[PDB]
Amino acid sequence: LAAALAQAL
Ligand SMILES: *C(=O)c1ccc(-c2ccc(C(=O)OCC)cn2)nc1
Ligand SMILES: *NNC(=O)c1ccc(-c2ccc(C(N)=O)cn2)nc1
Ligand SMILES: Cc1cccc(C)c1
Ligand SMILES: Cc1cccc(C)c1
Ligand SMILES: Cc1cccc(C)c1
Ligand SMILES: Cc1cccc(C)c1
Ligand SMILES: Cc1cccc(C)c1
Repeated sequence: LAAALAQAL
């Protein structure tokens, strides 16, 4: 889940 968001950065 964290990675799914972190792609934004
Ligand atoms: C949420 O974005 C997210 C994405 C990917 C993963 C995840 C956990 C573990 C592996 C892995 O290769 O584990 C080897 C033990 C890959 N991806 N978790 C949360
Ligand atoms: N928000 N994330 C990024 O902007 C981001 C872009 C690219 C990469 C990345 C990581 C690792 C490789 C590699 N070839 O091992 C390439 N690009 N990370 C984050
Ligand atoms: C951070 C990241 C790695 C692999 C695939 C996705 C969608 C995101
Ligand atoms: C982010 C990442 C690196 C290496 C291997 C996996 C499955 C995921
Ligand atoms: C915004 C964010 C949360 C967790 C992990 C990373 C790399 C970024
Ligand atoms: C407020 C906000 C928007 C997009 C992405 C993040 C990590 C935060
Ligand atoms: C270019 C940029 C916008 C927002 C957040 C970061 C870390 C960089």
